[PDB]
Amino acid sequence: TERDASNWSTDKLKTLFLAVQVQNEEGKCEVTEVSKLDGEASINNRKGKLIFFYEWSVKLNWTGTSKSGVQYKGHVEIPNLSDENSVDEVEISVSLAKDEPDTNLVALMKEEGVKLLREAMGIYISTLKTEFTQG
Repeated sequence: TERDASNWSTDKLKTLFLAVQVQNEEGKCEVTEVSKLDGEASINNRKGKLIFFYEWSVKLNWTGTSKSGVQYKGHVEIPNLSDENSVDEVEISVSLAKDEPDTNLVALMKEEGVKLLREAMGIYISTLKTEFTQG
């Protein structure tokens, strides 16, 4: 039973989450605050037996402006989903534009925002495992 570097993740995932970038006012995005994956993450033996099964949920929020001239702050929350799979293909609770006239934007955020989270897998998998098994 090996532990996963959880502290390494929050630090990056949270920041990376506060790193949500914006594009055109037509399809822009801006982070407003990130909680962090709260729960228990764990990896199996390392040195070639290293696998990533985590059980935690993260809660964050964002803000995006639409060419329409409206700002909207949606919700993004992924429950106890394990990164044993693609973070992006994971189950995320997205709630943006549904209340505002961005609609088209939330879609892009689907390929950019939840995608950015794809990057979260980039560090979680790389930073944690590369460090734990030390390569």
